Amino acid sequence: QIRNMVEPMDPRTFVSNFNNRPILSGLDTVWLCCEVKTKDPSGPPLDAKIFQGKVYPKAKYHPEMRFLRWFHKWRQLHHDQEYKVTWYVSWSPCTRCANSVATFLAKDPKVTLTIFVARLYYFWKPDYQQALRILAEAGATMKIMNYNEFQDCWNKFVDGRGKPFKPWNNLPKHYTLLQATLGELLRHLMDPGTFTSNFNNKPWVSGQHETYLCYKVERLHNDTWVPLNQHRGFLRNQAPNIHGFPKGRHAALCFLDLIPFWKLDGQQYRVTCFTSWSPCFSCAQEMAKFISNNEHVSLCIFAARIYDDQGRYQEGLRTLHRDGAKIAMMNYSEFEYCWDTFVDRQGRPFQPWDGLDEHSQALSGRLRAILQN
RNA sequence: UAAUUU
Ligand SMILES: [Zn+2]
Ligand SMILES: [Zn+2]
Repeated sequence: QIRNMVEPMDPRTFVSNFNNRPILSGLDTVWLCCEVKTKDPSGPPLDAKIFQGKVYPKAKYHPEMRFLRWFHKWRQLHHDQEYKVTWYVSWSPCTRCANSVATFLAKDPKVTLTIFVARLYYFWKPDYQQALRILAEAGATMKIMNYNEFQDCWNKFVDGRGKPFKPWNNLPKHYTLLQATLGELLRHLMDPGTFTSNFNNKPWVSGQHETYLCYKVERLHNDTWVPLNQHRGFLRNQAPNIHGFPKGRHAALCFLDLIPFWKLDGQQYRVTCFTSWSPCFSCAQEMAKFISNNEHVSLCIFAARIYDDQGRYQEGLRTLHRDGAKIAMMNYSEFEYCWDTFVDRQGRPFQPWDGLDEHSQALSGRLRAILQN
């Protein structure tokens, strides 16, 4: 049993080190809770361990490297078989550890590794982004710890004395910022079937209401809009969950959450989102507030379909337009751009669905009628 | 809280 395999850490140690506030000073130690399991999950781990290591000065003593050494010796002492390793790490790997683990995984196909990270270390630095991409390309599955992973870590590796895990304030908001940033820096691409299903602009027949949203940023330079390749990606709405957002968080609000997190300077920026549903009234109100907030940012909203929220959505779109947002229905060129840019297309060109242009024209006429009232 | 990497 795990509590017999690990010496559980102090609750104060866990809460202070795994707090997922993305920008957090003072934490000079990395913590790593790991389980080693067989191909079959659904058991106690073969073994479990807690490693720690000071961030500075010697990366050779970071817990990732302590794990590699311990796991080498451990595998010597147990009958060989394929292993599934899981880490909960308080900080994501530094460039040296990311490269060492990537080398280890690439040279050993019998081992697969999943890394849940509480916070992203130096996510804004190109070297760290590149090293995490190298780790991903070696096979490591990298994810941000959410409530379930924090709770699992609490249950397995913390001396909670039977008390349940108590989430700190803003755990879900921090989670969404970090997950979007991880998607950006790993350059996650949308699944092609997911894109085609959600961005088809014929009248919607599915019972699902979900919103997918692709985003990019441009900077004004010498009177020309130039690309800002850093902040490009996609996201979706957060369905309601009492451990996350109890009333949900719509895709447009998650998008708005991202913009201050980018820490844009005073230059002129044009932020564009391609959203499968036009925003509901609440989303449009919040976007209008943001526009009134950040004059150095111009919003361009392209929508695949018009979402009738059974309420004030027309007034919402009119308010958004009145406040300076560019709102347009997506036409062929916008769909093709999103296919080429955000989708895991694997060389395949954009294949438009039936009636794309006709549905675009109908929806464009509807949008024009809404905005002219 | 943009957070000491030899
Ligand atoms: Zn390291
Ligand atoms: Zn909405």
